[PDB]
Amino acid sequence: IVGGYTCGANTVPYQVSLNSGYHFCGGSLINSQWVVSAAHCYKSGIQVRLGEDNINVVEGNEQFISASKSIVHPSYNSNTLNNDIMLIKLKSAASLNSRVASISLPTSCASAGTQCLISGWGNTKSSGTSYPDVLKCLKAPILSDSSCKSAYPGQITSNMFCAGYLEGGKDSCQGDSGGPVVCSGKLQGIVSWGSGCAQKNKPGVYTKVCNYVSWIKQTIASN
Ligand SMILES: COC(=O)C[C@H](CCc1ccc(C(=N)N)cc1)c1cccc(C(=N)N)c1
Repeated sequence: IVGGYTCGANTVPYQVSLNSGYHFCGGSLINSQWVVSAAHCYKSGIQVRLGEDNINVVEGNEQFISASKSIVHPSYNSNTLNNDIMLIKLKSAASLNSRVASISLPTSCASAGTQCLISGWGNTKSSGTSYPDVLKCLKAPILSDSSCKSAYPGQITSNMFCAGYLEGGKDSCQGDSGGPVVCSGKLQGIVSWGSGCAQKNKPGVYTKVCNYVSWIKQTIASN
């Protein structure tokens, strides 16, 4: 997260870190046994880490649970990043409390101008590199699809939205991938892609979760 603030330990209780020996992507706990992330975060040997603040220090609230299966969206295209979404089932159900809670799926899509909270442990610089140990947060509005398409000619599909600031300076980044965009108490987006980070006229592009709610509900009902 470039240009954000320190969340505060366990203030974003649905945030997960995906670990394969190290943090490589974020994710969102949507129920006691399922996490949503970006399909571009797929790999084997994922351990889901819940209840994290400092991902390098065991501080007491963590639950480390291995994934039993992962399901990449049937129509995911890695070249265009269309349908960039994936479900991960936990080997055991998490224990849900105040510090570890699920986030609700949307009943409807969010409108341009809606304020959102994006979080993750990704890079905090646009040109340089510096990875935080603790969780970073950013409030950012959903942009109009017109401005989104103007910024990224020929690249924005119906399964994508932009959020952030056209002036730059504030954005998600590498390492934040797969993580939550929560608006109005609902998971509306997944950190997906962008040109660089926090560059002028290049906002963050996010998987449009409201388009996938049926697929998500149907998949977890049979798996
Ligand atoms: C699918 O992945 C991507 O699009 C990658 C890309 C980051 C590439 C990058 C890597 C390192 C650095 C740096 N060290 N300063 C900067 C940019 C990316 C990933 C997630 C969000 C955003 C976003 N703009 N919201 C951008």
